Amino acid sequence: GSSGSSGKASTKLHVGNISPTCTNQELRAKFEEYGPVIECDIVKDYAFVHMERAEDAVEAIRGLDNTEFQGKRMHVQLSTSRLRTASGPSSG
Repeated sequence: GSSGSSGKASTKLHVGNISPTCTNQELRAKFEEYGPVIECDIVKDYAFVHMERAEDAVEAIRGLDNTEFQGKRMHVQLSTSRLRTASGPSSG
């Protein structure tokens, strides 16, 4: 599904074609090289790295994008797709 509220602060990155022996200590660290990772989670053949600053998230991709990881190459991209931008009007 989809998160919902396009608006967000932190960044999320999705990974595919993961290894069976892939460990968080590996994936996370790999992403930590770009920026201060928040929370990393490995999946069957995919994963998800929660970044803090976009500048780091965007890079972590252009770099870890199509990179032989754990022997097999994984595809890294934006976890959530944002089409419509939102500033953030008042609420009070």
